[PDB]
Amino acid sequence: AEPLLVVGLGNPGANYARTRHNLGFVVADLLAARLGAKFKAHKRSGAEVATGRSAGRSLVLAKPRCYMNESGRQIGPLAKFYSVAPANIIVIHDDLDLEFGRIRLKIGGGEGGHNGLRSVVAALGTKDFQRVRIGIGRPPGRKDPAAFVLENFTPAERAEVPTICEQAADATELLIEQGMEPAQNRVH
Repeated sequence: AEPLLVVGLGNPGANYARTRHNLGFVVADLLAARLGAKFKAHKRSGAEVATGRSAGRSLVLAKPRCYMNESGRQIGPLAKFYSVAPANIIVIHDDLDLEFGRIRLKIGGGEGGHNGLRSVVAALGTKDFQRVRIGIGRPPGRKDPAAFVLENFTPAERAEVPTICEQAADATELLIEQGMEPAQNRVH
């Protein structure tokens, strides 16, 4: 299909930039840095975008600018704006169901309790869209991941986040360049 869109999820505000639920943004910024682009306001979607290309291929890096719950209300207009089909949309996000640091790639599947993802699946009218899942761990047997995703990483996890984002950024580039997975080694 063609035009490409990479969306990083997260909440706004400098106070949320470091939280576990903002890995998508961090990886987004990382990719914008890589590829030498800066984010600009997108009045058609309300979100901010960065444009450039990874190895010859046209990209559109975006970050929503609203609360996580409303991700789709901006993403949907964004995919519509650039004539971008779901199969070609790639959303980066923290995943409560994967071991901290473990990066797995897929199209379809569940949202893993991610409110930003439900919004996206709701807005695009499909679950078929590519995801760069980045494990953050999960509160222990029985519940409340919600508050957990709004916490910053522990100092221990903090020493690893930079490396995990570099790998998640590479995984994205690979997806775009070759598809499927084989970047899923075990950062168990």
